[PDB]
Amino acid sequence: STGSATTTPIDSLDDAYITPVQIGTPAQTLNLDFDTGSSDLWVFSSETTASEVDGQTIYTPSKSTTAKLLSGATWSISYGDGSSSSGDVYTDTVSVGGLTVTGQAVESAKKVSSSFTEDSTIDGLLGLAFSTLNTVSPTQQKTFFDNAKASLDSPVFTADLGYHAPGTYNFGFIDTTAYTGSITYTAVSTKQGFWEWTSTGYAVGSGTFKSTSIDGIADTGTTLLYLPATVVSAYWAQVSGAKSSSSVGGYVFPCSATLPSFTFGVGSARIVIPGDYIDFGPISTGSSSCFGGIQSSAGIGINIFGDVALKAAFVVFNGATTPTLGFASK
Ligand SMILES: NCCN1CCOCC1
Repeated sequence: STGSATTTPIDSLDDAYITPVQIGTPAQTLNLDFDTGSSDLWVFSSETTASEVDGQTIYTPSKSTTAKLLSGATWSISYGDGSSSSGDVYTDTVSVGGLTVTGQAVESAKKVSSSFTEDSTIDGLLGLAFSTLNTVSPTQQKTFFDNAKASLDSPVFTADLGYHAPGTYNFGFIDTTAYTGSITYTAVSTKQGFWEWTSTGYAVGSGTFKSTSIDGIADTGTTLLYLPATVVSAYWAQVSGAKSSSSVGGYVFPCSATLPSFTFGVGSARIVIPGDYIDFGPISTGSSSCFGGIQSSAGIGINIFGDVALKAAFVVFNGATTPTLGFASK
């Protein structure tokens, strides 16, 4: 079997992408953020603290004939950005673009931090990292992808994110019409529970390619590209007037400047991120300082290939016995 769903940016900056998901019987459609950096399927619900809901569509397990409370099961998660959520757990039927999984753990949020409340366009997250990162206690639960694996034509899912435009998440197949040239595959380490891989280097604009190992994760749930301080300094040195600002919490550049492209290595292949993709607009309304899409990972502890990098490529998340990541130009 296969699944295919459209993902659309939540705003004009591509801060996040939402994908419609059908939960329960009869179906309740929620727009979830597909996250390859986490492994919990959690949704805003009829149980969430009333004051912590601001415009989101809630999942109501009482109106679902296939919903079953997983007795005693609880979950709590904290993301790298200081945001968090927690609650109880249900099992229910979940479908993504025609691909159905019965008995999927659907984590019902009782408490959400303010970061989630203020994003009225995001009804929850669909974790696509490895199931070893799932926070359900005392019995760990499997991701949607792990549960669908047996039924899928091929154990793969593809991410094809648009730049200021809709994109696609495909499950169980590779669309040969969605990319150009060849797919270069690279090894994945699952030791930390992420889609961790090693990039073979970088180039800033039309400069020479620097061969160096950059270990990082393919994370659809992170907006920006977070790279080592050495790389990020070499990039922003090519932008006139760019500087690192402690007040803003990162690199800012004069909005009138034109940004060079950024190339990252995948084996012997090269993925070119256009300079426009690195522009994240004014730091505040009316400001002439703009926020950069390439930031230092020095304070995070891990390099992240977020939406900025992923949206420049067709990305294959191969969940075979030996998992691999594939990249093609599009
Ligand atoms: N809390 C606001 C941060 N969010 C995170 C997800 O994308 C949009 C912006």
